[PDB]
Order: sequence, then C-alpha cells, then structure tokens
Amino acid sequence: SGAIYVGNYRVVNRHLATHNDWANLVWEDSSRDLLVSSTTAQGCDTIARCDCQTGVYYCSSRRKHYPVSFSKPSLIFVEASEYYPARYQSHLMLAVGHSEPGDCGGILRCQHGVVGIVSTGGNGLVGFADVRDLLWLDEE
Ligand SMILES: COc1ncccc1NC(=O)N1CC[C@H](C(N)=O)C1
Ligand SMILES: [Zn+2]
Repeated sequence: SGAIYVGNYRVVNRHLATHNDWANLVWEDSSRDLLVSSTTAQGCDTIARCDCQTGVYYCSSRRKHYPVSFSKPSLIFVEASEYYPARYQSHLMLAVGHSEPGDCGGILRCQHGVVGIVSTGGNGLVGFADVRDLLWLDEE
C-alpha cells in the first residue's frame, strides 16, 4: 500500500483505490495502473521533473529504502495477478530489487522529488509506474 500526496491530490495504484478515491476521482488510467483522487488537506510530496535513471524506493516487505537503477518508462508485459489479466502496462520502469504484491504504492524518488510508485515485480525485479510526465499534478 502507499500513496503520493502532492498539492490537493492523492496518487495511488488504480488496483488499490478505495471507494472514497472513486467518489472523489480526478483521473484514472488502467493501462498505467494509476488513479488520482482529490484531498481536503494539502500534501508535502513534490514531483520530480527530470531524467534521472537512479533513485531510491521504499520496500514495505523489508521496512527498508533501497537504491536502484531503473529503465526509462516503457510498454512492458506484466504477468496476470488477482487485479489484472496478463497484459502490457505503459509508462513502467523496471529495476532489480525485492518486491512482493503488497509492496505496491511504495515511493521511488530521486534528488528532484517523487518519480513514481511501486506497481509490479517478482523474482528479484521491481517495476514502478512513472508520474513525471503528469505535469498537471503541480497545479490547481
Ligand atoms: C509488486 O508486485 C508484485 N510483486 C511480486 C509478485 C507479483 C507482483 N505483482 C502484483 O501483485 N501485481 C498486482 C497488480 C500489479 C499491476 N498489474 O500493475 C501487479
Ligand atoms: Zn531526478
């Protein structure tokens, strides 16, 4: 589990969105595994607007942050899970790192800010849904 809190937005994995998220919906995209809902309180996270390919992510199944090198956002085939059939997910970045299903939502960040959230993994890989192209998260 986990979210990004930027401005009056809450960014979560679409497959983990709550009823309150759906009832306060701003934007969602199944192909990216992302959903954004509106918040009453202002958040403290800032979004990175950069080209970093190295950063650090939070792994809840280890209670630890790990440094990683990750690929550029791309269209990657993701195995079936209880939430989606086997399919291509867009804007996904892969790295070598530990992950388990419940690790979705952990933040990946660089020196510029938040880059994305854990969205996929297995067998010593971890994948992150990029948010750096979503420029509208910085306004409203
Ligand atoms: C961190 O994810 C994992 N970690 C280990 C094995 C398997 C996984 N993957 C998952 O549980 N899913 C749930 C939905 C998600 C997606 N399609 O974006 C992939
Ligand atoms: Zn950066």
